[PDB]
Amino acid sequence: GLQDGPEPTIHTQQAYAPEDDFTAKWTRADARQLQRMSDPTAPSRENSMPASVTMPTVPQDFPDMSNEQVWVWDTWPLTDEDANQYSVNGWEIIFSLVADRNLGFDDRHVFAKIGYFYRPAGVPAAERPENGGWTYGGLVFKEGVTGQIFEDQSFSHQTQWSGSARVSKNGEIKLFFTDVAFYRNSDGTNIKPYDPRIALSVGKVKANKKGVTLTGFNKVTDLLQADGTYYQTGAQNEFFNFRDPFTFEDPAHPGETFMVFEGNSAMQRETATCNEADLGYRQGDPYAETVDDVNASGATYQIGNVGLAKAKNKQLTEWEFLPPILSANCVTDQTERPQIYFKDGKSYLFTISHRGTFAAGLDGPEGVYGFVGDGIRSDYQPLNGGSGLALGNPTNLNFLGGQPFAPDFNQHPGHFQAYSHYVMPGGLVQSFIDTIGTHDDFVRGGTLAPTVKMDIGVGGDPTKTAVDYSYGSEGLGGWADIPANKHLFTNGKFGVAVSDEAAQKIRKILGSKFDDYLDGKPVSATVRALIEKLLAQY
Repeated sequence: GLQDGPEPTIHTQQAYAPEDDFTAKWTRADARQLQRMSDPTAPSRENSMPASVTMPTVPQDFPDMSNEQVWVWDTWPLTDEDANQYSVNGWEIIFSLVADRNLGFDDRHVFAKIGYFYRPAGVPAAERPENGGWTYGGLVFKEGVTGQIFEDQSFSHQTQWSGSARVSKNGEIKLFFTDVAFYRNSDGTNIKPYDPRIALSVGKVKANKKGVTLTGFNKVTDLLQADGTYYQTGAQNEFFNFRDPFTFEDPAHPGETFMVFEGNSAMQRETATCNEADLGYRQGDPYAETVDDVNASGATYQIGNVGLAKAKNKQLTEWEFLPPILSANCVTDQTERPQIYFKDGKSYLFTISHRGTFAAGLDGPEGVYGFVGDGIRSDYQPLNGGSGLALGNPTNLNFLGGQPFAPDFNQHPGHFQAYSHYVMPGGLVQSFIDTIGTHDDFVRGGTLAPTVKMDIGVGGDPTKTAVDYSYGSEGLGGWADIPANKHLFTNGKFGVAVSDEAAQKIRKILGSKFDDYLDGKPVSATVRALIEKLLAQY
């Protein structure tokens, strides 16, 4: 089912030490598989990509998760070191980038802030309200708080961009995020390059029957900024990328904490070049390109990477950069929102990309790209025939992609239906809606899509994925469904996390005395003791 074209690069999946210098390449040969997989006969507005790596089509009539109070996009759950997703004292809690609803959706980026939502834990998606039943908790940070780390306080804009959030047994949250300062003249041009930093702020859940309040988030710690040897700086490129921290423990390195994030390869913009390994052709392939032709094409302006860092202390307040784990030199500008997902002894690196960010001569859908190997640093194999595509928006590659604010006349109306996807336990994938519709009849989202299900490692082949069209309604699950598979129960320094099954059992056994404990009511020493004993057992 492939059109003729270059063969994909041979990747070994071999693991290296996290501290080693090996950087895997998503090569031009790999990326050209995306065109081979496309159906050249697909007519106007129909999907040309294979159904197994295409997201189910989102309906244009979607609910809004915030009742249109805010625009919502990149969202993340509360996680542990294994990326399990958490409720705290009976409440699922998510963090989202939000922007005031009065803004044009495309102006959201320079006015972005982190907000949070919550909803009752343990309700199946089909039994929740249509819009997911989330309550908007408001903004995480008081005005001015995130400005604290910037030496240069003359910024014109100051935003919070994407990250992740780690929960502790005491209900504490370590919020890893991208803290960004812009320095713009009134006409929108730069005084100097913007300043995105990877940052941490600690806070805490305060929950009762009425809902969730977040406390703390008073102090921001500056963790990392682009260095210029591994990750491109503003001096190297005014519009360099550096964002989106995701932390985790690697099963192969217990007791250590790592982070991945988006960067660019550390080359001066104007002198950046690609080499034979970036091109990745098998020697002799009649479809091979020359290094000189690619370097002359403009492709050298697309040099995205995925970075790795390691924590130097238990508090996760000090980090050291490690060499990049994946580069996309002359393939894409932007390997966004990287995460590492562990399954069957493999490291899966998932990232998100736009169609328009592909380099000259390359093309692919908006959506999820992924890579598998034997270690967090490995010679990663891009998924699905070496293409890298795991979950693309429906897309006709035979027609121009257009833009989310200006759809192309001949393009699939779901081309921009989903972005900033995030892969959850069991291969569930949550994403936000950007645009759905045709050139004369489209709408912007700014709310979450239905959660979908991607099966990872089909037919015993770890390099293959397939969309589960039996999930929900022809692949579409619950709107804004970000389910917790672990449940933290915590009060006054005591805390334990339990499974779905355990949580149900505990609630049945304790009945009403548990509800009072979780409402923060006074309980007798005897009741406190029996709750803590039952929790400790599970």
